[PDB]
Amino acid sequence: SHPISLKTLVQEDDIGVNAPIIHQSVIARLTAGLYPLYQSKKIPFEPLPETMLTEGYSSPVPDVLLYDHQTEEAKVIIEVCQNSGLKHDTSKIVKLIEDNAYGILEGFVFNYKTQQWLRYRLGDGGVATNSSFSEVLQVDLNTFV
Amino acid sequence: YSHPISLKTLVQEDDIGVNAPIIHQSVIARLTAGLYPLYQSKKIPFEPLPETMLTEGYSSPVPDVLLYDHQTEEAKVIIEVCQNSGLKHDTSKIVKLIEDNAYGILEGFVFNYKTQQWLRYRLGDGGVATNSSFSEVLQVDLNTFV
Ligand code: NA
Repeated sequence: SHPISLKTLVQEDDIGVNAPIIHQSVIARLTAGLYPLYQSKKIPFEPLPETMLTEGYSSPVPDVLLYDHQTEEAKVIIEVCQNSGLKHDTSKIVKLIEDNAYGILEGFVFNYKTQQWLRYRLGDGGVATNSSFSEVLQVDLNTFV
Repeated sequence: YSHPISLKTLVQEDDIGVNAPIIHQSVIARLTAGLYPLYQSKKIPFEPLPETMLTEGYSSPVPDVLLYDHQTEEAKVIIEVCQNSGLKHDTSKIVKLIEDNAYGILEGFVFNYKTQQWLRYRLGDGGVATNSSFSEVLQVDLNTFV
Protein backbone atom coordinates (compact mmCIF):
# COMPACT_ATOMS: atom_id res chain seq x y z
CA SER A 1 0.00 0.00 0.00
CA HIS A 2 0.94 3.67 -0.38
CA PRO A 3 3.76 4.61 1.99
CA ILE A 4 2.00 7.97 2.56
CA SER A 5 -1.75 8.39 2.07
CA LEU A 6 -3.18 11.47 0.36
CA LYS A 7 -4.93 12.26 3.68
CA THR A 8 -1.54 12.34 5.46
CA LEU A 9 0.14 14.45 2.78
CA VAL A 10 -2.74 16.95 2.93
CA GLN A 11 -2.67 17.00 6.78
CA GLU A 12 1.08 17.74 6.70
CA ASP A 13 0.95 20.51 4.04
CA ASP A 14 0.45 23.34 6.47
CA ILE A 15 1.83 26.20 4.37
CA GLY A 16 0.55 24.78 1.02
CA VAL A 17 4.02 24.57 -0.52
CA ASN A 18 3.67 20.79 -0.98
CA ALA A 19 0.75 21.05 -3.38
CA PRO A 20 2.89 20.49 -6.50
CA ILE A 21 4.45 17.33 -4.95
CA ILE A 22 1.03 16.00 -3.92
CA HIS A 23 -0.37 16.72 -7.38
CA GLN A 24 2.47 14.86 -9.16
CA SER A 25 2.11 12.03 -6.64
CA VAL A 26 -1.50 11.58 -7.70
CA ILE A 27 -0.40 11.50 -11.36
CA ALA A 28 2.23 8.89 -10.42
CA ARG A 29 -0.34 6.84 -8.51
CA LEU A 30 -2.87 6.79 -11.35
CA THR A 31 -0.26 6.12 -14.05
CA ALA A 32 1.40 3.39 -12.02
CA GLY A 33 -1.91 1.82 -11.06
CA LEU A 34 -3.34 1.73 -14.57
CA TYR A 35 -0.16 0.70 -16.40
CA PRO A 36 -0.18 -3.01 -15.47
CA LEU A 37 -3.81 -3.33 -16.75
CA TYR A 38 -2.49 -2.01 -20.08
CA GLN A 39 0.59 -4.22 -20.15
CA SER A 40 -1.56 -7.24 -19.29
CA LYS A 41 -4.01 -6.29 -22.09
CA LYS A 42 -6.93 -5.89 -19.67
CA ILE A 43 -7.29 -2.39 -21.08
CA PRO A 44 -6.35 -1.40 -24.71
CA PHE A 45 -5.24 2.18 -24.01
CA GLU A 46 -1.90 3.36 -22.67
CA PRO A 47 -1.95 5.54 -19.56
CA LEU A 48 0.16 8.66 -20.37
CA PRO A 49 0.91 11.56 -17.99
CA GLU A 50 0.84 15.25 -18.94
CA THR A 51 0.49 14.55 -22.68
CA MET A 52 -0.47 17.27 -25.23
CA LEU A 53 -3.53 16.47 -27.36
CA THR A 54 -2.14 18.43 -30.35
CA GLU A 55 0.89 20.50 -31.38
CA GLY A 56 -1.05 23.76 -30.98
CA TYR A 57 0.21 26.43 -28.53
CA SER A 58 -3.22 26.22 -26.90
CA SER A 59 -3.42 22.42 -26.79
CA PRO A 60 -4.97 20.82 -23.75
CA VAL A 61 -2.55 18.80 -21.64
CA PRO A 62 -4.61 16.42 -19.37
CA ASP A 63 -2.89 15.29 -16.17
CA VAL A 64 -3.46 11.69 -17.21
CA LEU A 65 -4.93 10.27 -20.45
CA LEU A 66 -5.70 6.86 -21.87
CA TYR A 67 -4.23 6.76 -25.38
CA ASP A 68 -5.50 4.67 -28.31
CA HIS A 69 -2.37 4.27 -30.45
CA GLN A 70 -4.36 2.99 -33.42
CA THR A 71 -6.77 5.94 -33.68
CA GLU A 72 -4.32 8.59 -32.30
CA GLU A 73 -6.88 9.75 -29.76
CA ALA A 74 -7.22 10.06 -26.01
CA LYS A 75 -10.30 8.07 -24.89
CA VAL A 76 -10.36 8.95 -21.16
CA ILE A 77 -8.85 11.98 -19.44
CA ILE A 78 -8.23 12.64 -15.71
CA GLU A 79 -7.52 16.10 -14.25
CA VAL A 80 -6.18 16.48 -10.67
CA CYS A 81 -7.08 19.83 -9.11
CA GLN A 82 -4.12 21.94 -7.96
CA ASN A 83 -4.96 25.06 -6.03
CA SER A 84 -8.12 25.02 -8.18
CA GLY A 85 -11.78 24.11 -7.78
CA LEU A 86 -13.34 20.73 -8.50
CA LYS A 87 -16.47 22.24 -10.02
CA HIS A 88 -14.59 24.90 -12.04
CA ASP A 89 -12.19 22.38 -13.57
CA THR A 90 -15.07 19.97 -14.34
CA SER A 91 -16.86 22.66 -16.41
CA LYS A 92 -13.63 22.71 -18.44
CA ILE A 93 -13.45 18.90 -19.14
CA VAL A 94 -17.12 18.80 -20.15
CA LYS A 95 -16.47 21.30 -22.93
CA LEU A 96 -13.40 19.38 -24.09
CA ILE A 97 -15.53 16.21 -24.38
CA GLU A 98 -18.67 17.78 -25.92
CA ASP A 99 -16.82 19.81 -28.55
CA ASN A 100 -15.83 16.38 -30.05
CA ALA A 101 -12.39 17.41 -31.30
CA TYR A 102 -10.33 14.71 -29.59
CA GLY A 103 -12.35 11.51 -29.40
CA ILE A 104 -12.57 11.66 -25.57
CA LEU A 105 -15.42 9.51 -24.26
CA GLU A 106 -15.10 10.04 -20.53
CA GLY A 107 -13.43 12.52 -18.20
CA PHE A 108 -12.71 12.73 -14.49
CA VAL A 109 -11.72 15.46 -12.08
CA PHE A 110 -10.16 14.50 -8.72
CA ASN A 111 -9.74 16.87 -5.75
CA TYR A 112 -6.92 15.35 -3.73
CA LYS A 113 -7.73 17.43 -0.63
CA THR A 114 -11.17 15.86 -0.16
CA GLN A 115 -10.47 12.81 -2.34
CA GLN A 116 -13.71 13.64 -4.21
CA TRP A 117 -14.31 12.79 -7.89
CA LEU A 118 -16.53 14.09 -10.63
CA ARG A 119 -17.15 12.24 -13.88
CA TYR A 120 -18.42 13.31 -17.26
CA ARG A 121 -19.52 10.99 -20.07
CA LEU A 122 -19.96 12.06 -23.69
CA GLY A 123 -23.71 12.23 -24.38
CA ASP A 124 -24.81 13.16 -20.83
CA GLY A 125 -26.15 16.58 -21.78
CA GLY A 126 -23.32 18.46 -20.07
CA VAL A 127 -24.24 17.19 -16.58
CA ALA A 128 -21.46 15.68 -14.45
CA THR A 129 -21.88 13.24 -11.55
CA ASN A 130 -20.06 12.06 -8.43
CA SER A 131 -18.33 8.93 -9.70
CA SER A 132 -14.82 7.50 -9.90
CA PHE A 133 -15.91 4.55 -12.08
CA SER A 134 -14.68 4.44 -15.67
CA GLU A 135 -17.14 2.61 -17.89
CA VAL A 136 -14.57 2.79 -20.74
CA LEU A 137 -11.90 1.04 -18.64
CA GLN A 138 -14.33 -0.84 -16.33
CA VAL A 139 -12.37 0.16 -13.24
CA ASP A 140 -12.84 2.27 -10.18
CA LEU A 141 -10.07 4.85 -10.49
CA ASN A 142 -10.23 5.70 -6.79
CA THR A 143 -8.68 2.30 -6.06
CA PHE A 144 -5.27 3.56 -7.25
CA VAL A 145 -4.83 6.70 -5.15
CA TYR B 1 5.24 -7.14 -17.55
CA SER B 2 6.08 -6.92 -21.26
CA HIS B 3 5.38 -3.64 -23.05
CA PRO B 4 2.62 -3.97 -25.67
CA ILE B 5 4.70 -1.75 -28.02
CA SER B 6 8.48 -1.61 -27.66
CA LEU B 7 10.24 1.73 -27.84
CA LYS B 8 12.14 0.31 -30.78
CA THR B 9 8.85 -0.33 -32.59
CA LEU B 10 7.50 3.14 -31.74
CA VAL B 11 10.63 4.83 -33.11
CA GLN B 12 10.63 2.56 -36.24
CA GLU B 13 7.02 3.52 -36.90
CA ASP B 14 7.70 7.26 -36.57
CA ASP B 15 9.72 7.61 -39.76
CA ILE B 16 7.98 10.91 -40.32
CA GLY B 17 9.27 12.31 -37.02
CA VAL B 18 6.02 13.63 -35.56
CA ASN B 19 5.31 11.21 -32.64
CA ALA B 20 7.99 12.48 -30.21
CA PRO B 21 5.37 13.89 -27.78
CA ILE B 22 3.76 10.43 -27.39
CA ILE B 23 6.99 8.42 -27.30
CA HIS B 24 8.60 10.77 -24.76
CA GLN B 25 5.60 10.59 -22.41
CA SER B 26 5.40 6.78 -22.86
CA VAL B 27 9.00 6.50 -21.59
CA ILE B 28 8.02 8.63 -18.52
CA ALA B 29 5.00 6.37 -17.95
CA ARG B 30 7.12 3.18 -18.21
CA LEU B 31 9.78 4.44 -15.78
CA THR B 32 7.20 5.81 -13.32
CA ALA B 33 5.10 2.64 -13.52
CA GLY B 34 8.07 0.27 -13.31
CA LEU B 35 9.65 1.92 -10.27
CA TYR B 36 6.42 2.61 -8.37
CA PRO B 37 5.86 -0.89 -6.99
CA LEU B 38 9.43 -0.96 -5.58
CA TYR B 39 8.49 2.18 -3.65
CA GLN B 40 5.14 0.75 -2.53
CA SER B 41 6.84 -2.41 -1.31
CA LYS B 42 9.58 -0.46 0.53
CA LYS B 43 12.34 -1.96 -1.67
CA ILE B 44 13.29 1.62 -2.42
CA PRO B 45 12.69 4.55 -0.04
CA PHE B 46 12.00 7.26 -2.62
CA GLU B 47 8.84 8.04 -4.57
CA PRO B 48 9.08 8.01 -8.37
CA LEU B 49 7.51 11.30 -9.56
CA PRO B 50 7.07 12.39 -13.17
CA GLU B 51 7.80 16.01 -14.32
CA THR B 52 8.17 17.36 -10.76
CA MET B 53 9.72 20.71 -9.76
CA LEU B 54 12.98 20.46 -7.77
CA THR B 55 12.28 23.73 -5.95
CA GLU B 56 10.00 26.84 -5.91
CA GLY B 57 8.85 28.94 -8.89
CA TYR B 58 8.67 28.94 -12.65
CA SER B 59 12.51 29.03 -12.28
CA SER B 60 12.66 25.49 -10.91
CA PRO B 61 14.19 22.72 -13.00
CA VAL B 62 11.74 19.91 -13.84
CA PRO B 63 13.33 16.60 -14.70
CA ASP B 64 11.31 14.03 -16.63
CA VAL B 65 11.38 11.56 -13.72
CA LEU B 66 12.80 11.92 -10.19
CA LEU B 67 13.08 9.81 -7.06
CA TYR B 68 11.85 11.87 -4.13
CA ASP B 69 12.97 11.66 -0.50
CA HIS B 70 9.92 12.83 1.44
CA GLN B 71 11.95 12.99 4.68
CA THR B 72 14.62 15.44 3.39
CA GLU B 73 12.29 16.92 0.72
CA GLU B 74 14.85 16.35 -2.08
CA ALA B 75 15.20 14.48 -5.34
CA LYS B 76 17.97 11.91 -4.89
CA VAL B 77 17.97 10.54 -8.48
CA ILE B 78 16.88 12.36 -11.66
CA ILE B 79 16.19 10.99 -15.15
CA GLU B 80 15.94 13.00 -18.37
CA VAL B 81 14.44 11.45 -21.51
CA CYS B 82 15.63 12.75 -24.88
CA GLN B 83 16.14 12.00 -28.52
CA ASN B 84 19.37 12.81 -30.40
CA SER B 85 18.74 16.57 -30.69
CA GLY B 86 18.44 16.99 -26.91
CA LEU B 87 21.25 14.59 -25.79
CA LYS B 88 24.05 17.19 -25.45
CA HIS B 89 21.70 19.55 -23.58
CA ASP B 90 20.38 16.92 -21.17
CA THR B 91 23.89 15.53 -20.41
CA SER B 92 25.12 19.03 -19.53
CA LYS B 93 21.95 19.67 -17.54
CA ILE B 94 22.21 16.67 -15.26
CA VAL B 95 25.87 17.45 -14.47
CA LYS B 96 25.05 21.09 -13.68
CA LEU B 97 22.01 20.15 -11.51
CA ILE B 98 24.23 17.77 -9.54
CA GLU B 99 27.47 19.72 -9.25
CA ASP B 100 26.51 23.47 -9.55
CA ASN B 101 23.39 23.36 -7.34
CA ALA B 102 22.44 22.01 -3.88
CA TYR B 103 19.27 20.01 -4.62
CA GLY B 104 20.51 16.84 -2.89
CA ILE B 105 20.78 14.91 -6.16
CA LEU B 106 23.22 11.99 -5.95
CA GLU B 107 22.71 10.52 -9.45
CA GLY B 108 21.42 11.64 -12.81
CA PHE B 109 20.55 9.70 -15.98
CA VAL B 110 19.90 10.58 -19.60
CA PHE B 111 17.95 8.03 -21.62
CA ASN B 112 17.97 8.52 -25.38
CA TYR B 113 14.88 6.73 -26.65
CA LYS B 114 15.98 6.98 -30.32
CA THR B 115 19.06 4.82 -29.65
CA GLN B 116 17.83 3.32 -26.35
CA GLN B 117 21.14 4.30 -24.79
CA TRP B 118 21.68 5.33 -21.16
CA LEU B 119 24.17 7.76 -19.59
CA ARG B 120 24.78 8.19 -15.85
CA TYR B 121 26.39 10.92 -13.82
CA ARG B 122 27.29 10.54 -10.11
CA LEU B 123 27.98 13.40 -7.73
CA GLY B 124 31.78 13.65 -7.35
CA ASP B 125 32.81 12.09 -10.71
CA GLY B 126 34.34 15.33 -11.97
CA GLY B 127 31.79 16.05 -14.69
CA VAL B 128 32.42 12.77 -16.46
CA ALA B 129 29.35 10.68 -17.29
CA THR B 130 29.48 7.00 -18.18
CA ASN B 131 27.29 4.70 -20.26
CA SER B 132 25.44 3.00 -17.38
CA SER B 133 21.75 2.40 -16.63
CA PHE B 134 22.45 1.11 -13.09
CA SER B 135 21.39 3.20 -10.12
CA GLU B 136 23.64 2.57 -7.10
CA VAL B 137 21.28 4.68 -5.00
CA LEU B 138 18.32 2.44 -5.83
CA GLN B 139 20.28 -0.78 -6.54
CA VAL B 140 18.18 -1.10 -9.71
CA ASP B 141 18.93 -1.28 -13.45
CA LEU B 142 16.68 1.40 -14.88
CA ASN B 143 16.86 -0.16 -18.35
CA THR B 144 14.67 -3.05 -17.11
CA PHE B 145 11.58 -0.80 -17.11
CA VAL B 146 11.68 0.68 -20.61
NA1 NA C 1 12.89 15.21 -21.93
